[PDB]
Formats: sequence, structure tokens, C-alpha cells
Amino acid sequence: DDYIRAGYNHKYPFRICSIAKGTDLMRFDRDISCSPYKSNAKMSEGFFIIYKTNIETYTFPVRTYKNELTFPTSYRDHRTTYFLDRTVMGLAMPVYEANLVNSRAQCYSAVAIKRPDGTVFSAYHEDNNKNETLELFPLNFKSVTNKRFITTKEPYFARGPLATHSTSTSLNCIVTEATAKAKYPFSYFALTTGEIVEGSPFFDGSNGKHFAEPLEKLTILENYTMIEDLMNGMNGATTLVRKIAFLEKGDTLFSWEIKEENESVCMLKHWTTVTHGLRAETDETYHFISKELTAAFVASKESLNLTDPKQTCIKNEFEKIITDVYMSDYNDAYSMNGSYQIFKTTGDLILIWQPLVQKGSVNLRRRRDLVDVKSRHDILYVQLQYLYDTLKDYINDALGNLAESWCLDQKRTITMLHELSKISPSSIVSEVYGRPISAQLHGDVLAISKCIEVNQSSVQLYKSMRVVDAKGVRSETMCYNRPLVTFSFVNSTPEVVLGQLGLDNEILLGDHRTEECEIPSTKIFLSGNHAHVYTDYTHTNSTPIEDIEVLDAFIRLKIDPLENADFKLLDLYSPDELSRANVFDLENILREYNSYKSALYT
Amino acid sequence: DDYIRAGYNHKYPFRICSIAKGTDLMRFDRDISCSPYKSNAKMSEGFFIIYKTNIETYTFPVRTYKNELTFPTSYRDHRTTYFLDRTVMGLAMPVYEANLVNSRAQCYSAVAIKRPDGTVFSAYHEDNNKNETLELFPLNFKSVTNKRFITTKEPYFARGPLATHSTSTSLNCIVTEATAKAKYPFSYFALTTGEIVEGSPFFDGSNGKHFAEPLEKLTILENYTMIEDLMNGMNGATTLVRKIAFLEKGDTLFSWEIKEENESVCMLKHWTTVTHGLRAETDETYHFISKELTAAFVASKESLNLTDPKQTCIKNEFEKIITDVYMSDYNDAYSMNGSYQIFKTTGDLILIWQPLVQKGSVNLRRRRDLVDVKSRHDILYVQLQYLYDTLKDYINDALGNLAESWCLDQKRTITMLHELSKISPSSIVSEVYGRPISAQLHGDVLAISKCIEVNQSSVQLYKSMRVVDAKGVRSETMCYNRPLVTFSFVNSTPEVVLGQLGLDNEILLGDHRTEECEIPSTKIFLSGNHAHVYTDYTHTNSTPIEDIEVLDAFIRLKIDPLENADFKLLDLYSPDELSRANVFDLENILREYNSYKSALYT
Amino acid sequence: DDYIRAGYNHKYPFRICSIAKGTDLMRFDRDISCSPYKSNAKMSEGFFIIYKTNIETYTFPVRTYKNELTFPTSYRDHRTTYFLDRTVMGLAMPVYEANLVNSRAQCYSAVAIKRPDGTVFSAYHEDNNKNETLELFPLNFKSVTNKRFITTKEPYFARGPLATHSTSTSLNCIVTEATAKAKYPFSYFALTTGEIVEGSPFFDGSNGKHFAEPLEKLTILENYTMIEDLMNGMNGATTLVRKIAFLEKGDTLFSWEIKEENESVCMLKHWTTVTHGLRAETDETYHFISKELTAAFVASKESLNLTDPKQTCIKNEFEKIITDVYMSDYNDAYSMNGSYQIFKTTGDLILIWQPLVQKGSVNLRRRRDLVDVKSRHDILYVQLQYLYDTLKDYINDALGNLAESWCLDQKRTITMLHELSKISPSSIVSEVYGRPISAQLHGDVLAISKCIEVNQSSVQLYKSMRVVDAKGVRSETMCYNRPLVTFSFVNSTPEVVLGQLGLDNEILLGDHRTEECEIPSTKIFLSGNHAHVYTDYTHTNSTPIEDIEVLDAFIRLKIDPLENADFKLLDLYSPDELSRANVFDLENILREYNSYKSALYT
Ligand SMILES: *[C@@H]1O[C@H](CO)[C@@H](O)[C@H](O)[C@H]1NC(C)=O
Ligand SMILES: *[C@@H]1O[C@H](CO)[C@@H](O)[C@H](O)[C@H]1NC(C)=O
Ligand SMILES: *[C@@H]1O[C@H](CO)[C@@H](O)[C@H](O)[C@H]1NC(C)=O
Ligand SMILES: *[C@H]1O[C@H](CO)[C@@H](O)[C@H](O)[C@H]1NC(C)=O
Ligand SMILES: *[C@H]1O[C@H](CO)[C@@H](O)[C@H](O)[C@H]1NC(C)=O
Ligand SMILES: *[C@H]1O[C@H](CO)[C@@H](O)[C@H](O)[C@H]1NC(C)=O
Repeated sequence: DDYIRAGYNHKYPFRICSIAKGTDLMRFDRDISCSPYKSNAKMSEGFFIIYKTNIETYTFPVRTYKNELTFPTSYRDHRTTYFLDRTVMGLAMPVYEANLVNSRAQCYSAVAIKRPDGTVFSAYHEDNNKNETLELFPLNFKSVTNKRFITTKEPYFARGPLATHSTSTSLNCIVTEATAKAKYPFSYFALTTGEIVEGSPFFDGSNGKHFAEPLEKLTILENYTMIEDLMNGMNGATTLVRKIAFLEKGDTLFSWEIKEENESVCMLKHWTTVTHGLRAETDETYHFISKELTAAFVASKESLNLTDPKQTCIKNEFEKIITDVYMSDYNDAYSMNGSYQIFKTTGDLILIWQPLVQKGSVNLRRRRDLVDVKSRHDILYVQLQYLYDTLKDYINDALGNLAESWCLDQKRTITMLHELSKISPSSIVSEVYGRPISAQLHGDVLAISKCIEVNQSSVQLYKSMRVVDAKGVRSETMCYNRPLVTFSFVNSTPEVVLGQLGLDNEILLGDHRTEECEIPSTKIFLSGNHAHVYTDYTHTNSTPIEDIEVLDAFIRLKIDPLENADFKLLDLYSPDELSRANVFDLENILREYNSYKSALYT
Repeated sequence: DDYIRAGYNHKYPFRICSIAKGTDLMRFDRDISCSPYKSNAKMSEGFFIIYKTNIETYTFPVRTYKNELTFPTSYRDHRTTYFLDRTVMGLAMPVYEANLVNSRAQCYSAVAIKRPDGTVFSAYHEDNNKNETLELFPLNFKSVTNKRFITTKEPYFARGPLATHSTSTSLNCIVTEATAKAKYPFSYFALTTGEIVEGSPFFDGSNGKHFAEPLEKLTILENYTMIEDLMNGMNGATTLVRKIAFLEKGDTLFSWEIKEENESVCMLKHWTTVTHGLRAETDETYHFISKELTAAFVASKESLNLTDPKQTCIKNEFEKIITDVYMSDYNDAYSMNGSYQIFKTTGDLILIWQPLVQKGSVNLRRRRDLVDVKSRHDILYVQLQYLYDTLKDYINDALGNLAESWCLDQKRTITMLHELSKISPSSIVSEVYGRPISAQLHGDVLAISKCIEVNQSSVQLYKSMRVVDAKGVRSETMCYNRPLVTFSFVNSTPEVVLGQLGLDNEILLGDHRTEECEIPSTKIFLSGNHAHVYTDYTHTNSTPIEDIEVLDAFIRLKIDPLENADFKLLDLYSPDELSRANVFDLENILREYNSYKSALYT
Repeated sequence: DDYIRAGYNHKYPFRICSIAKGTDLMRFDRDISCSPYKSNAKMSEGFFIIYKTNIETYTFPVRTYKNELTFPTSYRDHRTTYFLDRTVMGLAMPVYEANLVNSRAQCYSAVAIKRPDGTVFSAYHEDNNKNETLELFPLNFKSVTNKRFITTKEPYFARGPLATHSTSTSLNCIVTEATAKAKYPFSYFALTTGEIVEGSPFFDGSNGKHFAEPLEKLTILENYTMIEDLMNGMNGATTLVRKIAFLEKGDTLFSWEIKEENESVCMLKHWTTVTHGLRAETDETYHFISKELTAAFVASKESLNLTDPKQTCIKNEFEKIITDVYMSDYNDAYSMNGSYQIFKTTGDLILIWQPLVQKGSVNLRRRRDLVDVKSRHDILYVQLQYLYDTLKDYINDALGNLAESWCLDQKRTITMLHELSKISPSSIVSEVYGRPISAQLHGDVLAISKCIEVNQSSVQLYKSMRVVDAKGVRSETMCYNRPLVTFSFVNSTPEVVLGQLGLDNEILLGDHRTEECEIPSTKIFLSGNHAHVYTDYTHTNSTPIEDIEVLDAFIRLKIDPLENADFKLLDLYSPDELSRANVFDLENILREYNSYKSALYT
């Protein structure tokens, strides 16, 4: 037989692509606009100041006056320990004696005791029966923050056992300087020692402030004069006080200066100042980004309006800070674009944003550093937000630039494809379309022709490319450039008609193409999945396409997907270590004391 | 001389590429499959509920009964302060008197005192010698959370100084309503005032619970009846108690209701409900992602099984929550795909995951918001995990889409290269191969030919492109399209043979190509690193290649690498500020009290 | 009329591109070097150990000795409660009695009382007038951590009421074993019960340590011998102590062993060991990355030098750890490259970095896990830094690989463009240049020609492509391949001259191109914005270009920008829950006690 059965390819099947109906003009869109990568983020330049809620307590000095009687303690004169001796109890210093102490740094020698009947008792030191004055001495060298002055060095006093205990001849006056503290509501204040006064330190006659102590014990004086410190004695400097309060609670008299709440307590404290900041406006919130702090603060778009008297105490301070910061760095290149705005970030931080306009060419640069010692991390969330914002911005910029470059490359490739289609329209148009078709250049546009398949049987190729005359004479000057192939159209039609092989398993009828024969020729034709070798315009061998190696024209993209990660929880200090880190434990102390007291039922 | 020495290029050297052996067929792989970008992550739809460990203490009401004798305090009748007067001490109220108080809101007028010998003492109010009853009054208007009822207003009592102190005629009954608290083990409970009972509040006759107090002091009653509040007096409503406990500790009697531990303490508390959640399954753990909370919870793949009686108290609650959530949002578009699963996330959070199936087309949408006030941040790790997961997902999606587009572009470029190789095979195949070679189209496949170099000396180009006859006659109708070049093969062979210049410093022997001459001609030929100008088919000038400018065909990728960042540590509040934020300091109070007591050695 | 008005395109306008001046040689740069993506990060291999500051207090045993007298408590013999009976007060045990207790586990039966006058009182148990010894008993079964031994079981003592109170005949000796704690400065130590000693536990005769207690009360002994535990009695084992301290404070005597501060307190505690670590060196700091912990530690580039005696206590431990870790995993594949370095990371963590060199081929692999219970998260910042570093590294690697692939693709595209320009130079050079120009291949280089526009009026196309002889005879063998177009040059010159249409609205004069006529012909020519159809070399129709569809040659990049995210603040436990989580509240206890004491003014 002078024919060879052809192979088969599942995506380049043997098809006849005659013009049939033709038409179906096509063209390449060379009119493509590529947009430069403009960032969609809206950013504004400026600086902002951050204020935090003040958690420090309000500390003020409190002076306490106490007068007490005590028998000689731990007496053991008689056989039965003289029944001991102890008066111990004391009473609050009277107001006039407090005035004497605050004026001349001395205290009276006599006290009055009121029995429930109403009788007034007169007690004297050593029974001298004199209402004279005694000086005060700084016992224990005034210690630290608890400077107390005393008039009696606690010596041995008069006593005598009548087989019992009966003695009280020791007058001592206790004057102590202490400091008190109060939380934010100021409903009460407590001394450092432990005494508690259930009332507002700013309470007055009609201020309406909280006060639970009995009113009759309270006493308010105006334009009072008192010595600053008792160490200096009666010659110490005296400062006028516009309003002072005297309270008699229990056995002690408490005195403190009544100040004004609005002018003495500020509930906002300056935390930090960011000289170079940016405001990123999202669809619902602002993002204040500080590269120096690596922090991003999120606040709602509605600016605040500071009106509370306890929150306007920072107005002058932050206005001066704004003026100084603007005068220092952004003096020339920028100008203050409108007034500042006050925002409340999530997490309750007061942020004062000041916009800046313009950009001059260059501006002064300043650097700073801090050596603060780490103790905790309460605001790591702003760092998390900053990390997300920075990574998102970088990724968006990189991918936008990549998209612009991709647009440019695609436009150039489209132009190149249009230029190439004028030479080999069929392959280019088939590749772009994605389906094997036939196209032909009809002037300046491509006129494709959808065409049908034929049956895969009876696909025979003549093993001679020579042109043979009608009289069975080979023409030595005419040789077919492509092998002659015979096909049976569809299987429903057993008729067989001869054609010529084209490209990518394509057949075409008509005048078979031919050219001058060449004595040396080793043409190879691809058909289906079997290469055919033609030497001297005749078939010699037929081998599978897989035998001839493949040029590695593909360019790989060495990118691997990111892997899942489980951030494991880390504990620097075990809770046992936190338990052992405190010298004093309230629960342990109370439990031990209660157990000892219960065992003390003897 | 009629010749010019050629230049040199280090990567396009003058080589002779005769066929020699030929062979070495090559082809382009146009059969490339481009996989679309399918995400490898496995995600499931549903909602989950998160439960946290309950840290709240167990609070229950405790009633205390106390009976005490006190002489008129701070007596000062006689000269020696009448040796004062103070009985002070007290004793626990007897059980029958407690019953009388709890029933008729009144207390007996007589008490019994047991001396160590065994004698029983009878003491009476005002020595009336009557065992009658007295009512209780809400002293201090019952205050807040410490409503205490008393029977004596502490008036002046009978006394008389025989130069000593001897008086005790004041019977007072103290009945107080207080609240106690206990940690999780319930080994003990302590009153708010400070009293401690070393026993389980759920202790019973044989429950086996921890109890350190002596058993003889304990007393357990059943079906006890008692008044709810003492403010209402004897007419107050009474509630039956199935089991009550009476404990006599020190000088006070404590009473509390014995409940059931399993039915009164729940160790898991509902935290939040996520209506729209996703479960990302990794190779070892599940990731529960909530976009609303911006949180990701990591739990092991093994579902739990709630069996502890103190942890099953949430079963009905969370089942009802599941039913309500499913009935509200996912009523129609989804159906409950199997039963729920319970997972324990890292960090000990109980997560109840409910799967959902299907997707109907649309579902109801609901929005919510919260105005909770920030105080701390204990679970920032879930936000960190969510941030990592979100960024990883976005990066993976973007790079997968980029890889798919790159595959498509590379496939089209390979097709274009195959089409181009049919016109200029040498350059295309050399570029793909990466090494300068020669190729020729042998029908439908390329037959490349590896070829060797020649010596770089004696590379001379004739300065005339005209074809000169054997008789020294220039042919005005035939002119060489390329300059004639002479080379000496390798330096080991000094013989010189004339050839014709090709492309990219390539030489070829044989019949030199020629065409019709043209009077106007300004052809320029590139050879080595020196362009040669040929006007009228003769050499005129020779200039370096760098003189002629270069088209900027390269398309840049404006991408810069990310920079290193050092997240600096931020401290909102200095540790000194934390120290100053507390009104009461245990260490300072104890140190001051101890110093004062040590100085009280008088 | 035999002419049709042409259309117009705003970017491909009708221009005449005659050679004019020519020149302007151009070429393609095929000499492009691409770079394999080499990472710029500098990483070193090794392992490091992390040490944290020790927050645990220093606990040591303290023995207390107390001797007290107490009358029979709660006496009620006589009618007036026998005026009660209470001596109660006590005194510090003398040093010699302490020696007797510490040696023979027994205490003397007599004590001495010194009155302020100077007299010495002799008191005895039951008035036996014997200075004998008594044993100690472990009261309350020694409890836990408060083992106390007593000699008196607190029985009834001798007493008698003479209408008053007079009795003291109960000698009791209190010996207690307690534990004390101290913070870092060691300025003071406090017992667990609550007693405070204002002095350094390491104080000595001349150590210079802080000590506020009076020196005369202190007593230091050397080579002291004492029983370890009092439970064993007089037969208990005794351990020599090189130095012991006896302090008499108040009514109690305190004894503790004086150790050496340098050899007993270590201020650095081992936290974790990272067997596989990496050190990333930035421009200013090192980054120590541990994949196992998912943590990155940032430290300055200057290595420390441990010299403090209280910080060198870890030297041997961490050197042994280094040796063991190297011997275990990196025994063969790696060698210790130099000595270790000590860094102080931000956050005050001591990091001991050990470099490793080489890589052998494979090394042993070991895995570990921990089941620690979560209680807090203090070091989340290292996890944040690790997350940033990991994401930055991955993004940099991916984008570098993408850049390298882009370089390769661009180089191949440039080669392809150079090959294509030899066929259709005008379109390729115009696309690369970005502006419509004309180019022509002058041998091996392109000689472009900048050319000017012409007026958009009088652009007429002849509706016949047939070549007509000068005698008005159509040539059936010659037909123009392109339509003949007439233009009026610029509008300032109304003269009209006929030309031939080219490509992309280009005109050219000279000998109009022509070829053999074909009976079937349906050529379509694009001009301006109107396609023209030519059948049988004559015009038939003119339609807009938008009518013919467009091949979708563009390849999209399905990438969408990342969206802004607001990480909302999450609170696991409300501050009210933190308030309710404590059984004991110092503020509430103090307020209630103070209110009760104030109401106790009776
Ligand atoms: C002094 O105080 C009185 C109120 O006690 C006040 O009325 C008066 O204006 C004050 N004068 C000065 C100078 O402060
Ligand atoms: C009442 O309490 C007793 C136990 O004291 C119990 O046996 C009885 O069943 C209870 N009856 C009711 C109705 O509660
Ligand atoms: C015993 O202690 C004394 C100091 O009291 C010291 O001088 C002596 O060297 C010590 N000897 C031994 C063996 O410890
Ligand atoms: C706040 O009050 C000021 C006047 O003190 C007013 O000018 C401003 O518009 C107010 N802003 C808001 C939000 O109420
Ligand atoms: C838990 O117990 C239940 C029965 O109460 C059983 O059905 C389930 O399989 C058990 N699961 C595990 C992990 O033990
Ligand atoms: C620290 O001291 C050691 C000697 O003990 C010395 O060798 C080293 O160079 C010193 N390093 C620094 C930073 O001072």
C-alpha cells in the first residue's frame, strides 16, 4: 500500500476548513488605555497630641490633733502586778486648743471631760491645776511623711497600788502631719495611716458635695492662719488659708484646707506628642499613624468639644504645645490649615489633631530617644493596628504597580499579536480564540471561518511528495511542499476524497501547492501524534512526537503559598510566681490572724 | 588595504555554523494546561458560642447573732477616772435564742455564763431578774449591705466607784445581716467585714466537703423557718429552708443556708455569640474566624464532651441560644448539618461550634453594636491570629491569581514564539536555548546544528559589496546583500578563507547571496562591537555600536523591598502611676502601724 | 462623485511620512543581564537561652520566742464579773533562755521584770519559786508553716476577787517557727503573720547593709548550734550555724540565720531554651527569631558583659546548658564558631546567643511539647514582632522571585520585538516609542523618520482600485493593493494632491503599489474610524469600526486591593467581674471596720 494511517490528537483534530460561508470579520483592539497606579488612600499631614485619663489620686496634707490620758503602762508594783495601770483613752483636741497649736506652736495644760450627766471634769499634768501652755517636740526626728510633734516624753507618772489599779496623771498632746488620698468621685478620703473620712475633701457649706459625717462635728473657718511646719517651732512661717475645715471624728480632730475641685483636679494627663503624623481617612473612621511610635489610633469621624471644667484644664497646655511644635519644625514649609480638632479614639484616648498644609521644599529634621524602663504593655492594640495598616499599604502599592506594568505588557503583547497575525493568521487567531479555527487576511481585517470536523478513520497519507503526470510520469521540476492526504469526510459517508495536509492537522482541497524539487531534502511533517519523515520527497519513517525533545520555553514563577501558623501562648511568669512576688498577702494575713484569734479563746 | 579588522563581542562571537552533522530536531510544547486558581483552604460555614471560666465569687447571705456585756465605757466618776469601767466581752447567742430571734424578732433578757468550774451565772438587764423578751431596732438606718438590729441604745448604766472599777449591767444583743464570698475550691468562706470560717459553705452531715471547724460547734437543722428581713419586724414574711447551719465561732454565732453545690455554682459563663463564623481546618488544628470580632480562635481537632456537673449547667442555655440563632438568621437558606461540637481553644475557652449546610440564594442580614467601656485587653492574641490569617489568605489569593495569569501569558508567548520561529529560527531558538546556535526549518520542525567558534584574528571585511566578475569587472546588476568577510578559522591554522557575514557575528560559506543593485543605499551592518556603514555598496565609516541610541523596550516593575521595623515598647502608665493609683496600700499601712506600735513601748 | 470623505482618529491621524531628512538610527538592546533573586537579609544559625528577672521574694525561716503573763481571762467570780482578770502583757524571751530552748528544747520557769526604777521582779508559775525547766508541746498539731511550741495549756489559774481584779500566776512560753520574705532591695523583711523588721536580713556587724532597728537590741553570735525542728523534742538533730542574729523587738525575740547576699540571691531566672534559632541582623539591631515559640527578640548590636555578683550566679548554669545543647543536637554537622555573646533585648531580657557554623549534610531532629495552663499574656510583643518579620520575609521573597521572572520575560520579549521589527518596523517601533512614527530597515538597523501631520479636510478615497491607463482604459492585469487617497496637505495650502493609503492612517506618494487583479476579492481597509469594503477592486460599503467585534486578547489580573480594617477592642472580663473575683477587699474591709469603730463611741 502507498498510504499510511494517520495519528490522532484530542485538541487538534483533522478538520476541513473551507470558506463555506466565510464572513465573521475580526480585529484586534489596539486602543487600550493603561492607568498609572494612583493610591486610593486619602492621607493628610500634621501632628497630634495624645492625652490619657489621670489615674493618680488627689493627695493633700492633713493635720491631726489628739489629747489623751494614760496611766503608767505595764505597772507591776504590788504583788498582783499592781493590777497594772492604764488610762490609755483619749479625746479630740478642742478647737481653741487647735488654734493655739496652729498659732503659737503650743498646747494647753488642762483638758475638760464631759460625763453623760453633764459635769465637766478638770484634769491636769502632775495635778498642778494650771491652765498653762507646753511646747511640742519632733519625736522620732519627724520620720518621713509622718512628722508628729509631742509634748510629753512618756516618763514615769504618779501611781500607787491599793491592791488594785487607780491612777491617771499623764497629759499628752499628739499633733501629726499626714497626707490623704481620694479616687475620682471624691466621695471620701483616707489618710495614709488608715483613718477614713466619709466625705468629699472639697465639701463646703453649700457646695452640695457628698458628705456622710455628722454636720455638728464639722467646723469651717475662713482666712485662717497656721504654721507651715512644726519643726520650725513658734517662729515658723504662717500662710493664710481662705477656707479650712475642722472635723472631730472619734478621739481625733482632723484639719485640712478646702480647695476648689475645678481648679485643683485635672482628669486628663499629657502622654506624648507626635511631631510627624499622618491621618488616613477610611469610610467610617480616621486612622492617626505615627511612624516614630509605630502606633495607629482609630477614632470616629466626629470631632469632640471639650466643655467639662475638669477636662478643660489642659486647653492652655496643649495650645502652647501646638504653638511650640509648629514654631519649631514646620515654621516655613507648612502653614496651619485651620483650627485643631479633638477626637476620642477607641480605648478612650483624647487625641488633638492639628492639620498642616503645603510642603517650600525641605524642612528641619530632629531626632529624639527615650530610655524608659519597661514594666507592662497596655496599648499593644495600637501597634497591632499599625502593623496591619503598614502591611496593607505596602501590599496595595506593590500590587497596584504590578497591575500597571501588567497592563503595559498586555498592551504591547496585543500590538505584537496584531502584527504577527498578518503572517500566520490561523494559529494566532486560534490561540486567542481558544478553539481551532481558520482565518484569512481580507485586506486589513481577519475574516475567520468556523469549520467542521471529519471522521478520524481513513486518514491516509501518500508516501510520495513527487508530482506525477496524468500519464504516470513523475515531474522532476514540481514537488508538493506538503504531503497529500486522503480522508473519508464523516463516517456516515464512506466516500473517500484526496486532499493536502496543512498545519496542526488541517486539510484543504483545490490546487495542491507545489514548488521546485530539491535533491537533498529531509522535511518532517507533524500530523496527529506521529511525526513523519520525508527524504527525497518520499516517506521513510514515522515516529511518535514524544521522541523529539522539547524546548523549555516556559518561564516558571518560583512562588510557594504561605503556610498556616499557630501562635502558641507564651507565659513569662507562672501565676505561682506572681503569687510569690508579694511580701504581704491580705488573704494569708487575715486567715492567720483569724486562726490565732480563734485559738485565743483562753 | 581593501579590508577592515572586525570588532569583538564576548557573547556573540564570530562562529561558523555549517550543517556538519545536523540532526538534533527540536519542537515547541504548545500543549500546556493552565490550572485556574482554586484555593486550597478548607472552610465550613456556621456559628459558634464562646464560654469563659467564671471568676466571680459565690455570694450568699449570712446572719450573725451576738450577745455581750459592757460596763459604762470611759467612766471617770472617781478621782482616778473611777478606774474606768468596761466589761466589753461577749458570747455567742444560744441556739434557742437564735430560734426566738428568727421566729418572733425578739431576744431573751437573760443570759447564762459558764465558769470553768461548771457553775451557771445569771445576768439580767438592770438586774430585773426576768427572762422576758426585747425587740430589735435597725441601728444606723440599717446602712447598706450591713443591716444590723440591736436591742440596746447603749445608754448610761448602773455603776459606782469604790476607788476601783466594778460594774456590769448592760445586756445588748447584736443581730447582723452580712454577705460571704468563696473562691472556686470552696474550702472556706469569709464575711465582707473580715470574719473567716474555715469550712465549705456547702458542707453537710456526710457530704465529705472540706471543713476545719470543730464539729461540736456545728448544728444542722432541716425545714427551718426564719424571717427574710428584720426591718419588717415580727410581721415579716418567713421562708422555709430545707437545710440551715448554725456555727458558734468565738463570741459570735453564724447562720447560713446550706444549698447544693451542683445546682448553685456554674463554672462557665457565656461571653459572646458569633452569628456568622467560619471554621478553617489546618493539618493539626481548627481556626474559628469571626469577622465581626476580628478574632480567630485555635482549637485542637478533638471535640470535647461536657460531663462535669459544674460544667453542664450551660447545656440548656447554649442549646436554646443555638435554636434561637438558627431560627432568626439561617431559617431558610441553611439547614443544621448534624449536631454541634464542643472544642476547647488554646487559652481555655469553651467553643460550641454548630455546622451549617447549603446556601436558597439570599439570607436575612442583621447588624449590632456595643458601647462597652474599655478597661484592659486580655485576649489580644486572638486578634493577632486573625490578623495573620487574614493577611495570609489575601496574599495567597492574590499570588494564586497572579500565577494563573502568568501561566496563560506564558502559554500565549510560547505559541507566539513557535509562530515566529518559522521566519527567523536562529535568533528565536538561540534566545530560548540561552546559547548562540544555528537552526533551520526542516519542514514543520526545527533542526538545530551545534557549531564551533573560530579565532578572533584575521577577521577582515571587504569594503566593496559589488559583485566583481572573474575578469575584474563589476556587475552593475548584482550586488551582495551582506558584506564579504574573511576569517582564518582557528589560530592553529593560519590559512585564510573568504566567507559572507550573517547575523549576530555569524559566517557562512557557499554561494554568496546577492540581489539587484540600487543607486541610493545606506545599509548599516552590525558586527562585533562596531557598526559599519555601506553607501553605494561600499564602506564609508565604522563607528562603535554605543553611538546609536537604544529604544527603551524594557518595562520596569516599580517594586521596592519591605524594610525592617523595630516595634518599640510603649508604656501608657508608668509603674509609679500604678503605685499612686490606689488609696489604700497594704505595705504602707502595715509598715506605719508596726512602726507606731513599736514606738508605743511606753 | 468618485470619492468618499474619510473618518478621523485622535491618536492615529492621517500623516505623510516621507523620508525628508531620515537619519535617526535606532536599535534594540538585546544585551540585558537578569539577576537570580538573592535575599539581602543576613542570617546566622545557632541557639540562644533567655533569662528573665527574678521576681520571687527571698524566703527564710525565722524563729520567735515570747514569754507572757495572763490572768485567768473572762473571770466572772464576784457579782461585778469579779472585775474580770487579765494580765495579758508579755515580754521578749531573754537570750540565755533562748539558748536553753535552742539546745535542750526547754524553757526556764522564772522570769525577771524590770521596773522603771530599776528593781528586778521575780515571778513564778504557781508561785513555786523555782527556776526549773519545762518542756514544749506542739499546740494545734503544729498546723502548717506555723509550727509553734508551748509549755502551758492555758488552764485555770489562782485568783480571787476582793470586789476587784488582782491576779497574775500564769507563765507561758511561746516559741514559733515562721517564714519571712523580702523584696529586691532587701531593706526590710516581714513575717507571714504580719510582723515587720526594718532591716536587711543579710545585715552583719560591718556589712554596711540597711538597718533601722536599734543596735543595742541586736545580738550576733557565731558557730551557734540549734535544733532543726521542735517536733522532735530535745533529741532533734542540731545544725551548726556560722552566724545567727537575735533581735528583741517589742515583746518578742526574733532569731534568723545570717547568710551571704551574693551566694543566696540570684536576680536572673532561666525562662526557656531555644535549640533552633536564627539571628537576623538589621542596620541597628539584631533579631533573634524562634520558629518553635513564634517569637522574635530585638536587641541592640552591643554585647553585654555580666559582672554583677548577683547576676553572675547563672554563668555555670547557662554554660552547662550550652554544652548540653551542643552535645545533643549539633554534635557533628556544626561546630561552635567562637564564644557566646550576651545581649539585653528590649523589655529587659538577658539573651545568651551562641553562634554555629557549617551545615555534614543532615542533623538529628527532636520534638517537644508543653501543657502549661494559660493565666496571662505579658510578652505578646515578641509574637507581634515575629509576625511582622515572617510576613515581611515572605513578601520580599515572593516579590523578588516575581521580579526575576519579569526580567527574564522582558528580555525574551525584547528579543522577540527585535525579530518582529525586521518584518513590520513601523508598527513595532511606533508601539515601543509611544508616538506614531515611520521606520525602515536600513540593513541591520532601523532608520526612523519623524514626520508631520496634514489637515483633516479633503481626505477623499477613490472608489476604484483598478489601474486605469492614461487613455481612460482599465488594466485588467494591474490593480492597486491599497485604495488611492487624495489629501490637501495642511489647511493653509488649499492645493490637493493624490496619494496612496497605507497603514494606521498613513499616506505615501511615489509609484503606487499594484499587483495582479483577482475576480473574487472582498478586501477591507481600515481608515480613521470607518472601515471601507472593496469588492472587485471597487468600493461598496463604509461602516464604523465598532460594528466588527473585537478579539479579547487582553489577559486580566484578578487582584483586588486590601480593605481597611478596624480591630475592635475586646474585653474578656468586665472590670466589675475583676472587682467581684476577690474574696478579700482591702478598701471594703477598712471602710467597714472604720465605720464600726466610729459607731463604737459608746
Ligand atoms: C478675707 O476673707 C473674707 C471672708 O472671711 C472675705 O470676705 C474677704 O474678701 C477676704 N479678703 C481678702 C483680702 O482676702
Ligand atoms: C420536710 O423536711 C423533712 C426533713 O426534715 C423531709 O423528710 C420531708 O420530706 C420534707 N417535706 C416537705 C414537704 O418538704
Ligand atoms: C568556727 O567559728 C569561728 C568564729 O566564731 C571561726 O573563727 C572558726 O574558723 C570556725 N571554725 C570552723 C571549723 O568552722
Ligand atoms: C460645641 O460647643 C461649641 C460652643 O461652645 C460650638 O461652637 C460647637 O459647634 C459645639 N459642637 C458640638 C458637636 O456640639
Ligand atoms: C463522651 O461520652 C459520651 C456518652 O456520655 C459518648 O457518647 C462520647 O462518645 C464520649 N466521647 C469521648 C471523647 O469520650
Ligand atoms: C567587659 O570586661 C571584660 C573583662 O572582665 C573585658 O574583657 C571586656 O572587653 C569588657 N567589655 C566591655 C563592653 O566593657
